Amino acid sequence: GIPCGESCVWIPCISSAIGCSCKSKVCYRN
Repeated sequence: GIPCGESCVWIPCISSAIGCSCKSKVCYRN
């Protein structure tokens, strides 16, 4: 539920591997 800080506006988040999901061009985690 909390944004990981990384945005997937054009390119997917690199730190997504920690459990981040792309939402509204922003990667969130829990």
